[PDB]
Amino acid sequence: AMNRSLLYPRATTTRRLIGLDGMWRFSFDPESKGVEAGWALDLPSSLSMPVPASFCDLFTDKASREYCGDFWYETSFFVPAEWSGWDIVLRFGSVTHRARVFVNGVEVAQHEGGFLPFDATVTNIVRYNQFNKLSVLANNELSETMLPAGTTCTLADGRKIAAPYFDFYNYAGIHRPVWLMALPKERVLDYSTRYRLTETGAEIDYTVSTNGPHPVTVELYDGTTRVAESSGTTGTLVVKNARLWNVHAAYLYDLVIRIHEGSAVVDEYLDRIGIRTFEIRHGRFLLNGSPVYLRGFGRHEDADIRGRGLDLPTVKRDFELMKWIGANCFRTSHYPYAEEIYQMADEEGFLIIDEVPAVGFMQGFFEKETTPALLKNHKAALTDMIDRDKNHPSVIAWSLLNEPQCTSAGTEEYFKPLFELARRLDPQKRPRTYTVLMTSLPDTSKGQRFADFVSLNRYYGWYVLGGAGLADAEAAFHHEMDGWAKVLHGRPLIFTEYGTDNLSGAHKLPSVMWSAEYQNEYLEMTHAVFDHYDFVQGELVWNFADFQTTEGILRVDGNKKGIFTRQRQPKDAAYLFRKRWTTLPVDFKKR
Amino acid sequence: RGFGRHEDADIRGRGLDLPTVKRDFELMKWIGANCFRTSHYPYAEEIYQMADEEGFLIIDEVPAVGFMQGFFEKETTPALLKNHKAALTDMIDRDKNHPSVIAWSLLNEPQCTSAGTEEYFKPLFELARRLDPQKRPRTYTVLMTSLPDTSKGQRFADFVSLNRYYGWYVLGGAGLADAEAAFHHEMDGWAKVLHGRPLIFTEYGTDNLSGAHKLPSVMWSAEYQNEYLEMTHAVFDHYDFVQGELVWNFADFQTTEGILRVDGNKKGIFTRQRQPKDAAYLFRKRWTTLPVDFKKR
Amino acid sequence: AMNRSLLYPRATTTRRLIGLDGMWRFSFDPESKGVEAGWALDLPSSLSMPVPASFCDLFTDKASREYCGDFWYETSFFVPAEWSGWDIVLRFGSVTHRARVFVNGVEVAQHEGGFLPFDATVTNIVRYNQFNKLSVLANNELSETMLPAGTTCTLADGRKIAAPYFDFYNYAGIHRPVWLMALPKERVLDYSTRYRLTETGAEIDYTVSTNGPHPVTVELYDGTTRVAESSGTTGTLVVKNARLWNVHAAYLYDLVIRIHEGSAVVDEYLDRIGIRTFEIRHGRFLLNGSPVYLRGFGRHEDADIRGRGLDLPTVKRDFELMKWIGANCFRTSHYPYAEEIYQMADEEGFLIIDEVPAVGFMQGFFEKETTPALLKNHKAALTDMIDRDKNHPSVIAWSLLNEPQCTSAGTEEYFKPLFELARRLDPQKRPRTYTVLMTSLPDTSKGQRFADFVSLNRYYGWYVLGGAGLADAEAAFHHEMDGWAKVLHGRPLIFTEYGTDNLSGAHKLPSVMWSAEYQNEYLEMTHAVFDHYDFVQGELVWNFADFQTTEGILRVDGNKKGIFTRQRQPKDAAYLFRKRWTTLPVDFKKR
Ligand SMILES: [Mg+2]
Ligand SMILES: [Mg+2]
Ligand SMILES: [Mg+2]
Ligand SMILES: [Mg+2]
Repeated sequence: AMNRSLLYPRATTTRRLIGLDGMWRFSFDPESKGVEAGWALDLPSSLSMPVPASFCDLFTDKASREYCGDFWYETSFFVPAEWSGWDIVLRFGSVTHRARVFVNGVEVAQHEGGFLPFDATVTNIVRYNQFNKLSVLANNELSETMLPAGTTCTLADGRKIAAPYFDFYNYAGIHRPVWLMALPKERVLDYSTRYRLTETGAEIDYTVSTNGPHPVTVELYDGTTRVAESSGTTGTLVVKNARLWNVHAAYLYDLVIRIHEGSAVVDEYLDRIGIRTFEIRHGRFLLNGSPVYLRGFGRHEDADIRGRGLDLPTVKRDFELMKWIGANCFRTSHYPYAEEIYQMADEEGFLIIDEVPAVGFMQGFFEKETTPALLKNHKAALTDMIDRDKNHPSVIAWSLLNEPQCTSAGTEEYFKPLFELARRLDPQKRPRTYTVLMTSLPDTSKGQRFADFVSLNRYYGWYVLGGAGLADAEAAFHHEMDGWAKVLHGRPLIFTEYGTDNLSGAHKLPSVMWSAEYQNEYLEMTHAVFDHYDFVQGELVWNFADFQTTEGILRVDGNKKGIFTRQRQPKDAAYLFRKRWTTLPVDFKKR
Repeated sequence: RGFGRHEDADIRGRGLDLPTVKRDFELMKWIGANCFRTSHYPYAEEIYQMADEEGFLIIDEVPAVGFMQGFFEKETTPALLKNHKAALTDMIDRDKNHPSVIAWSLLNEPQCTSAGTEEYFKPLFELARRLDPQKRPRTYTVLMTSLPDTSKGQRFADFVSLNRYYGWYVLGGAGLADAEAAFHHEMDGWAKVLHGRPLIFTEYGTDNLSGAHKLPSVMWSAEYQNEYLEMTHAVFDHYDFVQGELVWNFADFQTTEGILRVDGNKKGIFTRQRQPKDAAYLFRKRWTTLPVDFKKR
Repeated sequence: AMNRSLLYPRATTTRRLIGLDGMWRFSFDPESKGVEAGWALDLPSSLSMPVPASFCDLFTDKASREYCGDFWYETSFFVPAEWSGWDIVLRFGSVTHRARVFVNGVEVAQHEGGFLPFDATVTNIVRYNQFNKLSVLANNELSETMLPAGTTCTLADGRKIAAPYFDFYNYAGIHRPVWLMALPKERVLDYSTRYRLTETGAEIDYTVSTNGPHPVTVELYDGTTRVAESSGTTGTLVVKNARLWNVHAAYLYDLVIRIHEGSAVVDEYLDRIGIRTFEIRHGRFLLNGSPVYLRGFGRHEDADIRGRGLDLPTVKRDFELMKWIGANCFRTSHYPYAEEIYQMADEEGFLIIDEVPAVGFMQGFFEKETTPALLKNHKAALTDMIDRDKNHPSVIAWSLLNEPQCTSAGTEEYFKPLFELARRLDPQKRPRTYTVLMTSLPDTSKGQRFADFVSLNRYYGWYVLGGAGLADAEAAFHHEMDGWAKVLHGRPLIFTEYGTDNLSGAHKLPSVMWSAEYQNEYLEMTHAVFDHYDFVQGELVWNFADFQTTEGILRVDGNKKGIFTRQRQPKDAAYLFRKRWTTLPVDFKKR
């Protein structure tokens, strides 16, 4: 509340850190009776459930996989006697979609939104040198006032079912690491950085926010050598001969933030930062003053068995694959990802477009009576995403919506405060975008004028004019691009989705839609369109890997537009992209 | 019990291939089928000759498919009817002496709610009666949008043939029990309009790829297909007037390109290379267990 | 050393516990220069590596996947000031295959064997309220004196390659959770339990081993109710109306072991135990005095991406699948598994045959000059496995070797002390077995007479007499079984391997080897043989899931005898087993 902080939890001189991941207890609550019946004190019946994971794909029955409603997680944690006098705080990386947290039966936090972190202060609720009960009442129902948007339906037997307005499966559960922290009562809550390159090195302007009056120092280490230091909650770190963070050539420095009372250290926060500038100038993405042509993926937090659960082996493999294929960029479609993925991007020198879960916004959608409530949740998600992610060198842009009905009346009243908030929140003033639906054209989109660069999701040759008529698709595509050329007025345009479903091993000569041949033919046509226009400055293909969707006749066990399989092996299209992306120079498409 | 078929195989399109024909009959004997429909066109004579020798029942179908203002109000309808009459005449003249041929299907999924349906159907069903010395029963297959109370064509049929996809095209997915209740709802309507006539199913099924397994099921998996078939057959088995099940389709076959078609149609009980999918074992156990005179009336 | 303890690490009244899993640093050391060059103080170059995982399948290049030799893991851990006076101990669930551990550059532990835990005491090496460097020098080379056995070879360019004598891939790395512990200097090191059923309940005879003189109490809780208590390092817990642990009907009690100095608690250990008896009598496996026909799997610690890394979501899914299919039993082929898998078996009521990595033992193998060294490592592994696992209610038997060349001269001299050790180590005197190679026949096996029950790995109809001649395989199989009937003398026999490689979706009518049809035909024939003989008391099929092997023309991307795919979905054979295993009564095969 007053001590809100989205800093990644750290063990430091002054902070203790204990992970609570593991096997928890779990119970569905179909009659929504748990609070009144006393389930926060003990679950009457339960089953074992690993945390972090989505719960859905662990079961063998469909009613549990598709369960929609209230469900409970429960575990126990020990608070050492020697933590007395510290603040005792629980961190949830995320709980999907909303959560009420109880410790020893007393409610200590509430959170809305399934993809961003929140804390629960339990200093005066825990018993010291004893075990404590942690109960989480979570809910995964969908509505038109949340991110992501959808509805729920009732089946014949009375079970609730989720009905998303979005393509991906409604995975819920506790997807990210949970932490038990001991923190000084006076502590760092936040910090910000801005970067500037100079003739002899670089400068970092910083702020630090603490919840108290005691002085702050900030130091920057390159290994064991201190390269900069500064007193005060605001200041500048001067880094002579700064080693800059670059695409596929990351360099990170160690940041030490301390609060002092006299000669004692009252709090210490530790992080790693990269020295880099990023901005649009002259219709180009400039990284450290040099243009970068973006190439990479829309992704998902999705894998076999675990749903959206964080899995560091999968994360490592995914980066090894993105390095192998020559990607330099990905978008966090369609929700902020676990912090650990950005940390790895920070180390591997990957560029991230950070996206809030504003997907499914499709009378027009923005005329609904419920729009003010939706906007409130959208602003909160945006605020939390930018506060959590603003110091990652990898994060270079914000995507504020995915495929909204931006031809709807009321679009401008909705977009204007959102894009203003994104400008205000970001000390680095990184470019803002949103991805454009196929039904929003250059001349009808009410939202495109707000974007600092335009992001298109286009499927000319799949959803539109697919099949034997690939050349009709190409001409329709060129037709629309001529429109975008007229409305862009210098702005870069990138593609954030395109591709075709194709199964590993489906070969046909000549091609049919769903075959490897068709995908390769579609990609070659699509890239020829891209390459025709000087303003196209990035291609992010849909999707890095096959991922799970709701059931439907259009979805052959989920979405099959992966460049890799869900098991993280290449499909034939991975070799097309590898040759292209490693052949295109980093500054492809002079403007 | 049996199949809607196609004259379709790898490489040759609809070309006649006696080895494929022999294999297909060996498969239909193995699975316990006794019947198939020549969807959606008369087949090569050699297939009827083999049915004659293997003791299979054939519903013989003219290529009156794609008839979907209403379709039967078009100015071009008189010309269409002329070609339809000629095809019907030639089909019945060619096939009338096959012992295997026991029924005529005059249209596949026409828009039989269209105005002008009766003016179109009446002379066709009369011609089929006149042409056949054996006066074998006449049918046509009913589109999913033609309901017991709205179909203008069903009253002409000697037995009703339904193409139904409750749980695939309509109410598919986690909601399989909603599909079952909607299906029972429509069947209660058919019970009211049939007036003693047999009803058979001439299409039903789900696309599923060989080897796609998932627990619990998703549409396109072997599990889903088996779950859908068990639900569907429980509906069939509930009604004394359901006197036949011909599933779609004997084998995976080629369609035009589209996002809905994973290299053609994948509702085959066998692959296009003529090997069983998991559903072939469900049908084999069922069809060889049901007595020949199942469903006393 | 003197404080050796294989107890699972626990947070208690007196013990602190901090997990160290996460992203570590990692470096190959192909020239084996790291110790002399100072890598324990810092790795000169490194890459990020998730722990726990095998390292091999994260990379995109084969030289790294197949790397054989020395490799380094490195991380940092913080020791709080307020841990001063506690013992500071690192626990490694496992390091594969051997490890040298350094803290702040000083060597603090050495361990041989890749599948069992070890500790490193670092009390006097760490800096307090500071960060500390943890470096692990690991090695994955194979030899004929280790478990599992193999050799290494040198390729043309000089790279070492592993050449296993075993089928499974030589996954190495840090496969299991790593822990930082604060423990009282006087503490529980071990405890043992034996169970006895009475007319009014049950009795548990216990021992407790501490490294000091202060008194011990032991308590047993059912929820918040204490149901038994006892003073002394030996004693009996009397549990009136004991709720017994049963197959698919587990019941666990909470065990509290405390050391006291006066009225202060100096140490507390916490565990969960199940009250059950298990023994062979009258040629039957008796669980709580009732016979159980064993059905289930040989398994592997194997999954996509992570190699043998522990993954609790995969573990949960695997148990959900084993419950769905009707299994009641599995063998930990071919090495002890992560403790967490036994803990889940304890909760789901599954029976485990616990197996030491004595695989690849195939002049005869037991005439080699190196046999005394091999036996030494085998005894150590056996000792550690039984000490680690003896208190799991799920663990009901010990498998001492997998497919040794037990026709070799010297077999008896090797087997006799091993089976004697297994008897001595186990307070519960659970039955001992080993799995019999296909070339070891009833009349030629020198080892079978040592087994309390015989375990056969048989492939009649796959490796031997496969194809159109399935009926020749059946008669050869009956022929050998008539031999086993003559040598068993009342002992149960179980099958611990059988099956055929078959790809998901490979259908052929009529069957060919590798098709679903063939697998079903082979299983039906095989089970008809099983069902013919009253002494066959268990079937554990090979294998639960497709798993990775070394490359070869016989291995279509690993081993394809899985009843489930590697992604944990059923193949057609899963439905055959589900119908059979849920139809057979629990006490099938009266004797
Ligand atoms: Mg999506
Ligand atoms: Mg400082
Ligand atoms: Mg093996
Ligand atoms: Mg006690």
